Amino acid sequence: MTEYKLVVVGAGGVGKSALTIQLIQNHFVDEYDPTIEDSYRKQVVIDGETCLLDILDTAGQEEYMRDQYMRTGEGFLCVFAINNTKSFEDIHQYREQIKRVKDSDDVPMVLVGNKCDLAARTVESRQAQDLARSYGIPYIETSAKTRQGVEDAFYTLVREIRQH
Ligand SMILES: Nc1nc2c(ncn2[C@@H]2O[C@H](COP(=O)(O)OP(=O)(O)NP(=O)(O)O)[C@@H](O)[C@H]2O)c(=O)[nH]1
Ligand SMILES: [Ca+2]
Ligand SMILES: [Ca+2]
Ligand SMILES: [Mg+2]
Ligand SMILES: [Mg+2]
Repeated sequence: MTEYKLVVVGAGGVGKSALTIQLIQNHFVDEYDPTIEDSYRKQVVIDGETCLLDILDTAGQEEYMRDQYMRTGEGFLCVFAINNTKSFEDIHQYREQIKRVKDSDDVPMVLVGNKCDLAARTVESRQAQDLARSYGIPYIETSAKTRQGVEDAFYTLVREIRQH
């Protein structure tokens, strides 16, 4: 019935779970409970096509078998937070991991700068645009808190999988 397997990766606390929960359940998770590995499914219409999204929400905390879960992914949301410079610097490492698990240099991906509602910005849009350009992928900013950009980020990833 047309299924897209999406995987959300990135450093601990950047908002991977909050983003996914906003997309699927339409509310903001205010508390921080570190994830091990969670799965969500939802039927949606994207550009006139009824499809099923299967979303894997992965651990960002080193302490919390991710590789095995990521293997099945068709597209990856690589998330950092715009007030967390280290999370941005670590994007390179997540992308390298994706390329290992997929054994390919051509994997559908979108770069996401989350927490754009916050004002303590240390990653400027232009820096992230440049990183995304070097990877040949789109950059999109989101806020799981306000819901701004959330649907756009996930639907953009579906549109990247369709170009593969
Ligand atoms: N202001 C604001 N807070 C956010 C946003 N997204 C997430 N948060 C907050 O940041 C904290 C961590 O969010 P969470 O979604 O659990 O992060 P995670 O990337 O899933 N963490 P982990 O890798 O450990 O599972 C929570 O307190 C959450 O409310 C956002 O867009 N804006
Ligand atoms: Ca809440
Ligand atoms: Ca491999
Ligand atoms: Mg989480
Ligand atoms: Mg600077």
